[PDB]
Amino acid sequence: GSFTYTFVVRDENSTVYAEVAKILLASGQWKRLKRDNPKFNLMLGERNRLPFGRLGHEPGLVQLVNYYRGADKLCRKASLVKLIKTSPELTETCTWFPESYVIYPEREEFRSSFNKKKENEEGNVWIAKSSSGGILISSDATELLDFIDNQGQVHVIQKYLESPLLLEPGHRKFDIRSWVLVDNQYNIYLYREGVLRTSSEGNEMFFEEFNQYLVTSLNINLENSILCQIKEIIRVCLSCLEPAISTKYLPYHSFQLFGFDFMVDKNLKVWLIEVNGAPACAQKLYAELCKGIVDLAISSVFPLNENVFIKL
Ligand SMILES: Nc1ncnc2c1ncn2[C@@H]1O[C@H](COP(=O)(O)OP(=O)(O)O)[C@@H](O)[C@H]1O
Ligand SMILES: [Mg+2]
Ligand SMILES: [Mg+2]
Ligand SMILES: [Mg+2]
Repeated sequence: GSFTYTFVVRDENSTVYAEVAKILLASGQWKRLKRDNPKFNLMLGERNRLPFGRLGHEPGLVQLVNYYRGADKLCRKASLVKLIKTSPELTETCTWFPESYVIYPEREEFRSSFNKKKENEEGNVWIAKSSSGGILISSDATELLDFIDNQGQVHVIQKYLESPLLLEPGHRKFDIRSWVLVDNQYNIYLYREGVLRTSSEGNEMFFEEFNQYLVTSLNINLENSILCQIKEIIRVCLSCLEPAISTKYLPYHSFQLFGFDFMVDKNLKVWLIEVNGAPACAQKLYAELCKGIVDLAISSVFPLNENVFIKL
């Protein structure tokens, strides 16, 4: 026992891996090195284009990284579509994902699906969204398709939620931000603490005070409706990704923290918005969280001398 693991940091802008590098030395079993020192057990790397090529080569050196190469395939708005449209065991069972299309600055099935709604009298309000980049919430197809060419960024038109479930007082809108960790073995872990971001119609609601509104103002509960469904979309998007990201054969390990973003309507339904690959958190959590990313994700590979997570 009593080993001394190494590690480097190639992303300092990251507040989440800034807090871990702190808890890391917080056990004196670790030691940071130079940004370009190959001799590492762990690498807290950059948000974009991480050099997964120089990993696994050092002999007798096992390396864990905080990103799963290719999980951008779930974090790219665009790619998020291609992925669900492709996936057979999903495209059918997919009722929680706004019909979206990627217009090449497709666009065909767009209008074709736009008319069918204009000709059946019903909501026909969409929203234009950028890949990694501006947005627009229109109803005139052409007033959009002719607006994604002025951007030249390849966007995605998505069904806008006309009937959102609001909050009282203030009668404001909101979205929930989950937090999922996936270690080297591939065990999903949902951090019990989520967070609501709201506006005027903003604050920051927490699962405790939020579950309040869902009963003493409403007729239901936080897990008897929402959590049940969230714990599914998540489980499904990841299980559909497992094949293209499994490091089961590469010469190194990797884990990652994802940030799911959902929306609920008056019908009480839950929809998925986006998934974040390098999501940050809330200042009242950076502590209880970052400790998990080391308890569950890190020390699971590199041992040490010696209720917050759900495994889907
Ligand atoms: N499909 C949608 N329907 C209704 N509202 C949406 C939809 N997608 C996103 N939103 C709203 O947009 C907000 C998020 O904007 P955001 O994604 O943070 O812009 P950006 O991606 O540039 O940071 C959320 O609060 C949510 O209410
Ligand atoms: Mg990887
Ligand atoms: Mg990560
Ligand atoms: Mg192991």
